[PDB]
Amino acid sequence: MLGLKTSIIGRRVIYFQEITSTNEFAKTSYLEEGTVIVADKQTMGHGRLNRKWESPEGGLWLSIVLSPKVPQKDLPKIVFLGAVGVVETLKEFSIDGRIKWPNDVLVNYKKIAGVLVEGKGDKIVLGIGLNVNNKVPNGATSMKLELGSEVPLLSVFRSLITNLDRLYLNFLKNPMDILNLVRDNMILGVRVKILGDGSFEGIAEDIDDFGRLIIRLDSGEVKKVIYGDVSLRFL
Amino acid sequence: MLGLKTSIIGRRVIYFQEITSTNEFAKTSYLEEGTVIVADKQTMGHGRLNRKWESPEGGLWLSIVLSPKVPQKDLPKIVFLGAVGVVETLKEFSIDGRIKWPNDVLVNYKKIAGVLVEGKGDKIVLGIGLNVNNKVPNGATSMKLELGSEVPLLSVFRSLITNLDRLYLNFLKNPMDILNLVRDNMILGVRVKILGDGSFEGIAEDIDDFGRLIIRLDSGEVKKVIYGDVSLRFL
Ligand SMILES: O=C(O)CCCC[C@@H]1SC[C@@H]2NC(=O)N[C@@H]21
Ligand SMILES: O=C(O)CCCC[C@@H]1SC[C@@H]2NC(=O)N[C@@H]21
Repeated sequence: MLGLKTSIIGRRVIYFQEITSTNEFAKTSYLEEGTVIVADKQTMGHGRLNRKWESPEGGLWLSIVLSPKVPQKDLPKIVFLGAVGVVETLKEFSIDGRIKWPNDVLVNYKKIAGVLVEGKGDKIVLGIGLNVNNKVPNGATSMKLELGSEVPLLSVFRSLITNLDRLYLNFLKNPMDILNLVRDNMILGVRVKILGDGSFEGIAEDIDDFGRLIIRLDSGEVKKVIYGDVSLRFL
Repeated sequence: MLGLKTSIIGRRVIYFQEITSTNEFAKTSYLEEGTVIVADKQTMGHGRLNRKWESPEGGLWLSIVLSPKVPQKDLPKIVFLGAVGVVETLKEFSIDGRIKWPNDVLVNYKKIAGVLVEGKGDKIVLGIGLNVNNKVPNGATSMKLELGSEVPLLSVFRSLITNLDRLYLNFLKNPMDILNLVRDNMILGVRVKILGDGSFEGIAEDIDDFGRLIIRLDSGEVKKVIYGDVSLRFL
């Protein structure tokens, strides 16, 4: 009934009134590339850094099965596909979404969406949680709160899937193109604190050709942060 | 993100841009009760009389997985649940559909929908094909042709799933109720011909408690037509 016109992402869509986690279902089940798993609510939503993700009714909670298997080097860029897709959709609704390296989208420094990519071999699961009309925790915001009015959840879904399909098809061809899009939509030029094995502060200058965050410490030392067990905090 | 509020039918929905047959997929895949399989188009759609069923873009092509298992002979009643559900949905859109025993819905004697039930395995698959905005064969009709305007396919889907869930939940408790609903919406009191071996003609009087079509031949003989391979023609 949906009439999706995408090439890969959205070939099939599995909808649930309720699910434990779309990412877990997608990782576990035998699914074709491009299949989207979406649920009205998640009872056990998962975030990055082993944090839980509140997923009440009203938000967009989905996961997409991908099997890019490009050069091992240009693979860790899948997270950016999700973040950029969300930013483009937000702009379509006139909301100023900006990317917080490596996987968050903020509006006025408040979290409106998060991306969780999980991969085991050939299969890559791209999870995206976007606050639309749902209530949110402190430190977060939603499309409804930003616009001051309810937004048709299905319209957001259609827009996002369309953007993601386009970004993904181009990523298979030109893997580095996404980096330019991230750079143009990422919060940079401000001081940040990097939390990992210890911590350090500096100016988030840009992302390099591998998607690493480039930080300039006050001493002038340049650090390159790799996506992984590391978090970013704005000062 | 569809936000369905049904109890059983529609707890999960699997959408396909293209599929061979929603009934075939439902039969050969492990799916929980209430799962709805829907596709924009079918490349190998089929009907009751082991015939082909045109399933172009624009129509509503779906299958529902059921596992009622009421006393075992309220089986032909499942087909009736599908037919009545369609009739109720059509009424919501200002269209008067009537049932042609045992699985077709006609509008002014032109076919607008067909129901195909298959109990293969121990699961029962309820398939429904409804002409909405798609081109239709000569002699048939569609919601678009009846209303003179395009009808939002998802609105039809939501309406039908809602009606079917209600009808099914009641069927599980009061299996006999569907019979009077069928009788009140079925084409009766007209002459028909039963094709095939031992063909005969008569007046279609009503359906009995087993869902059999009761025919009064001109001789006064009363025959009971069982639901299955049977082919009926209006005279
Ligand atoms: O910002 C983060 O830390 C990532 C959050 C990712 C949330 C989404 S909701 C859809 C998918 N299913 C999950 O359990 N998590 C992701
Ligand atoms: O009128 C008939 O003889 C029954 C037609 C049933 C058509 C539907 S379309 C959804 C489902 N998938 C199929 O292949 N057939 C049924």
